[PDB]
Amino acid sequence: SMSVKKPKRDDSKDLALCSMILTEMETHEDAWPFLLPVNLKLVPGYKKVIKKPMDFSTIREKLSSGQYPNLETFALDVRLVFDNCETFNEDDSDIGRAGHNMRKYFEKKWTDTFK
Repeated sequence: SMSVKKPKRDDSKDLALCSMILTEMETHEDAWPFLLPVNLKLVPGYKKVIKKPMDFSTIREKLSSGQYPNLETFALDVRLVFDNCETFNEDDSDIGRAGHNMRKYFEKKWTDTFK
């Protein structure tokens, strides 16, 4: 509350650390469904169904331009990528499995770097 603060967690490396994580996601062999925005002209149903599209290259551009106010808003957008994937793709598909695998890969890196 006013004039009552918890001890200051050092957040000075968060930017760099989220950038490293994103690099590691980008270079994963199962990243290919997530690297670029889904083409809304060429994928029937996507524009209507997925209200907030998100992909790795869009997170990179947001990150590099100071559009994440803190590391939680960064995690929210990564999770959005996987939640979108789950909404549109059957679990038993290459893309569906890719999203599961990447969500796991991310959640571990996230816990290991910050928790």
